[PDB]
Amino acid sequence: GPLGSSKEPKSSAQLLEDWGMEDIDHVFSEEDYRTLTNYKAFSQFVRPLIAAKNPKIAVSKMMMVLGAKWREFSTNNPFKGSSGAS
Repeated sequence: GPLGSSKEPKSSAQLLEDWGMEDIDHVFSEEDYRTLTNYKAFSQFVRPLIAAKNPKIAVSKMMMVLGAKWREFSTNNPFKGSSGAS
C-alpha cells in the first residue's frame, strides 16, 4: 500500500506541540500575506509573537518554528506574487 513516509511534514505548530509548547492562535491572513513578503519582515513580527506564548523556549527550537512558519505562510498564501505576479 502507498504509505508515503514523507507526505505530512511537521509544521511549526506540530514542532512546537512536539516539544510540549503552545503556539500563537493567530492566523496568517490575506493582509499578512501581502505585507510579510520576505522572511526578515516575517521574523521581526512572528519571533516576538511566538515568544509571547513561549518565552522560555530554546532559540534553536524557535528558529525551527520561524522557519517552518515562513514555509506554512508561503504555503497557505494565495498571493504567489505580492504585487501581482511571481
